[PDB]
Amino acid sequence: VQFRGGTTAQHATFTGAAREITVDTDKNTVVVHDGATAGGFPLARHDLVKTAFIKADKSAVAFTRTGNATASIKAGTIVEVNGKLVQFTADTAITMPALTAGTDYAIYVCDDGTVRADSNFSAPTGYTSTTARKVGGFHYAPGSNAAAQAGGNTTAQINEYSLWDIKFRPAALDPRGMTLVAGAFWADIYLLGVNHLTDGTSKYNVTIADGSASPKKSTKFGGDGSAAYSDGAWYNFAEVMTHHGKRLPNYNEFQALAFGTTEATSSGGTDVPTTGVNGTGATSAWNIFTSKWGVVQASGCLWTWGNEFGGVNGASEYTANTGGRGSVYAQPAAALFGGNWNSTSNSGSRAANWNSGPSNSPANIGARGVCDHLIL
Amino acid sequence: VQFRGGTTAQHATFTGAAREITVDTDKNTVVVHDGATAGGFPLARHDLVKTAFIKADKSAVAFTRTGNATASIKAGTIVEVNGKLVQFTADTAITMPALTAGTDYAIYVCDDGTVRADSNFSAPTGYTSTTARKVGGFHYAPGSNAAAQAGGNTTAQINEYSLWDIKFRPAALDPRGMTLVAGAFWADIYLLGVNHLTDGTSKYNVTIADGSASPKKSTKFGGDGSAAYSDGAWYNFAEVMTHHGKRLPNYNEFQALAFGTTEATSSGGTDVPTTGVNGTGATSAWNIFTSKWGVVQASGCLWTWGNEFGGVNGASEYTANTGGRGSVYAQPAAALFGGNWNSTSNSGSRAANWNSGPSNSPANIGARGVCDHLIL
Amino acid sequence: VQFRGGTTAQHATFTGAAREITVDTDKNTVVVHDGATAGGFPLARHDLVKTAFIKADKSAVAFTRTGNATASIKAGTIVEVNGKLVQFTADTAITMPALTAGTDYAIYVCDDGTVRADSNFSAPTGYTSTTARKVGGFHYAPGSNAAAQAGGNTTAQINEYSLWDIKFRPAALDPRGMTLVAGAFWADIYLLGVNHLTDGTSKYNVTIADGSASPKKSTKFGGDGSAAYSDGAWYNFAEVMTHHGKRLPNYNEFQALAFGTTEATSSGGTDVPTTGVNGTGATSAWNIFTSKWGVVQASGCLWTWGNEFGGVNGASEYTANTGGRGSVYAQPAAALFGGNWNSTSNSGSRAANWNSGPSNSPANIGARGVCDHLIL
Ligand SMILES: [Mg+2]
Ligand SMILES: [Mg+2]
Ligand SMILES: [Mg+2]
Ligand SMILES: [Mg+2]
Ligand SMILES: [Mg+2]
Repeated sequence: VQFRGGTTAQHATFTGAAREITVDTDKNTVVVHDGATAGGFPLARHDLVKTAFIKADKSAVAFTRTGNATASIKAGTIVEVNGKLVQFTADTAITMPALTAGTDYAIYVCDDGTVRADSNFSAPTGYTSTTARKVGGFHYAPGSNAAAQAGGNTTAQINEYSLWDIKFRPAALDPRGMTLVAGAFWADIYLLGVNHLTDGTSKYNVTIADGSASPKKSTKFGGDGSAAYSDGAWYNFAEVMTHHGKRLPNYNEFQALAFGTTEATSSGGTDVPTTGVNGTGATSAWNIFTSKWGVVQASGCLWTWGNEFGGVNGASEYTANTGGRGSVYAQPAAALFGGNWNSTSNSGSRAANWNSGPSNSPANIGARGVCDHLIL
Repeated sequence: VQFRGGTTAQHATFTGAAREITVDTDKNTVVVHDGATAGGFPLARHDLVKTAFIKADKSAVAFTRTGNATASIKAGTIVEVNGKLVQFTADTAITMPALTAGTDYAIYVCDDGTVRADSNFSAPTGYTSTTARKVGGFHYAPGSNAAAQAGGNTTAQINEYSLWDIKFRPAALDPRGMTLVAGAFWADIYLLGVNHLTDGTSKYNVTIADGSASPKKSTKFGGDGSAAYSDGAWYNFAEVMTHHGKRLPNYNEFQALAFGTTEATSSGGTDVPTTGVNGTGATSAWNIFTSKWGVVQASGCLWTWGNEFGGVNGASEYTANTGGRGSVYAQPAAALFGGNWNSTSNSGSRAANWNSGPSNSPANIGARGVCDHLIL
Repeated sequence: VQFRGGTTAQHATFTGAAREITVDTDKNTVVVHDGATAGGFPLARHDLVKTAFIKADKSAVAFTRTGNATASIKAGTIVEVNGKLVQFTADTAITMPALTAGTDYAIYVCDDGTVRADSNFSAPTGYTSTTARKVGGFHYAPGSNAAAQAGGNTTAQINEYSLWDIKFRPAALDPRGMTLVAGAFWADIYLLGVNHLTDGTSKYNVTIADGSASPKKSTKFGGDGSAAYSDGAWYNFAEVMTHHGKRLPNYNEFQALAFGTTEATSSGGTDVPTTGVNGTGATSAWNIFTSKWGVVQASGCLWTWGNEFGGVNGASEYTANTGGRGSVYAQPAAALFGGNWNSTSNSGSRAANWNSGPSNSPANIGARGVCDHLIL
């Protein structure tokens, strides 16, 4: 059985009968007629609404944490996947793999109507990237978010604030290892690691970048992937954040992201070499410094450079201290936030030092990334 | 009458005839065939294009102010509402309720084809949230925007710059009580009120938050909804803005949002207790300080804290003045913008004081919120 | 031949037979039935998916530079244009006009399946804005981007980083003359010109705005379109940037956008009057200062004002130096970045001077705009 048809040009001056259906052979679609409107009413092909992802609440993430190891996709969520229309009329549980402390997971809605998480960010086990659509993810932290203002524990669990979807997420290209602070912006859960090109900026249980362990040189700014910076200047850490679509925090962002940490308390000892791990000779465990949003080592471990200048100035003469990229005159300090392991009672969510010019490279300054919250 | 149909798998190898219409029984949609392409051309179900909202000009708001109390939705606006395609081929009047000075209104496109405003932000009177779709809103201000640089008047009217829609709006979750400054970013029409949890940050005829009338403690940072901060430090104002998805202005934003105010002039008297209302003993009326964008009390009434540091530093010694959240070293002032009622000829759209550390909490400093402009 | 049909209310209780197709006469669409679900499964009209623009990779631009004067639209790109569905299953060459050094081009997808560029931003030659849909563009630069840190050449060619599309672009309303820096944010290729209202902020071979040649007064802040500012204070440049949906760069942005320039080198001579052109008496050619991203005269030519305050303060005494818009107390310097033609070895991608208050207006300070990267 074939229906009445013709080109779009033939349809343009065609007022059919009421309830007549024809086929536009140029467009390969149906045109409905009403016996009055010339041209009729063409229907949409599926090609145009592929990649459709609709949520009932566009200003909230698509998933809900229901327990330490469990989560659900929300009701009224519709996801086009592999030509199919997969929807969830009620809250539906997400099928989890084995969960391992300090690991990021992707959530997929598959063409068979199921929803599931996986450590693989191309495709979940038993599927391909065609039959399973990556729609979001979360971080499975090594410890809880702070319930009050005394840090958290060492019980691994899903960080509820780390839940992102493809329309509710970090603006940074890579959303992994980040958490949403008070609904306003995202922060890296972990301090920047040396090997941030392969690991991303925010990873559990890696060597922390600082003035004595400089980060890998950005491949977007002359790095080859092996080379590191010679030191931990503000300039270098800032460059690394730009590489990853992030920036260093300002004071408003830092006090927000670090809230929940144990205030006026430092790690103690002689160093904090590693993210999410007790420091060298430390008197407080890493989890003492977990913020309400699951920011790990949020204060009292290492200063983070900040994206703000002020305080003590350098010399009022040109000083070539930018790694060979010009000189500075009356250069103000770049902000340092949080305090370090040796700061005793000066550390906190509002701890700030404005005595270091951006060229300084001590062992006790690293960096934490932040970025804008993106709704699509 | 029933049509030839099968599963998607049966359709995959099926190359029918030209102008053949079949039914995919898995997708419950029509598949047009051309007698050549295997699989055919599946058509889109309506579920995938619910929440459709299309504007002719995506880089501008969907509505136009046509007078003090009237507005239209723009031609070429298509709006899906409860199954129905509602479109406006010409500029169409919005049905208005009684308009009350200093009130925010929501605009709805209803399934009967009408468009109407209402002070209720769930549903207009005579409709529900299902038969009426909130697509935007505006602020009906207590006075005019400034036509030049001498403030405005006291004739209540729609603020054209306060018009927002669901794809042209403040990035902050709550778009109410904000105005678009020079197309670049949004600013709170009103200074922050004490009771901002219930009122939002920007509300007419409320008590202003300052150093001697601290804002309600953010419920995202340890507040219970009843208690206020112990004082009105920069820290607390910045936190309140973060809560609401906003920030304090920088100097570039402040001069823009305040342009149109009466420069080098202050409210006079002894206080400015209330938004959108004359100050206590004021020698200038409140409307003298309305900006071009309809920012009320934009200068010369109360300083706003700013999101920028510099100027005079605190001691080059660790100072525990952050409300118990660490110490600061060589802490630069946080900018103050605009001047207060007591600032005589120092006030204006570029008035700035950089002698106040963030720990200061005076009766003459409050806050005004800003946030990014969001196009979707 | 007419099909069974009725209103939407009649369709509500109607459960048809499997594979039945009726016509909703209110919606003028087809409803597929399955013999169980009441209401059936309505199909979408084409009206709801007009403006459809879909890319395989939504986190990258839709085009690829394939040579100095050639480019292609990417595989998997689907564009609605004038009723048609135009798709490119493989990388498809863009038809180019004559390309002229220092010119912006728009890319159009047309309703005959062709893709083409044109210097005209309303429609390409041989088409209208109805039969040709503007979906992006690029800058054809007067010389290459920097391959390393010695600037670029003077071979006119497409700047790969200046490629934008309608869903991958500067947040600023006008995306022309900008380039994407490290995937993170957009920068003006050229320093701000005097005639920025008609030219945009970023244009080749125009007079550069600075303290001795003030920019046109913004028409959003009291300008008539002919008058220039009384001087080139920070305030005026910041206002111009706000007008165009941009801002001055912070330190993190400046070091990123200028990377690739010839470091510790200045233009020399007595002046740099013009964008993309050798300075007056210059000892280094303009292209020596082209950055990796194709930012022209990125360092060593004129200082840019920055959107950050610190360093040397003005008097701790109210000073009326804001052009009649209030007074400032302890005003910190506004950052200057890059060095100017007379800065010898002090110039570079991290050159900074914090000794000029915002009220200063010398011949060697101009401005460069930046804005956020927008993905839709
Ligand atoms: Mg270390
Ligand atoms: Mg700043
Ligand atoms: Mg008060
Ligand atoms: Mg000049
Ligand atoms: Mg500063």
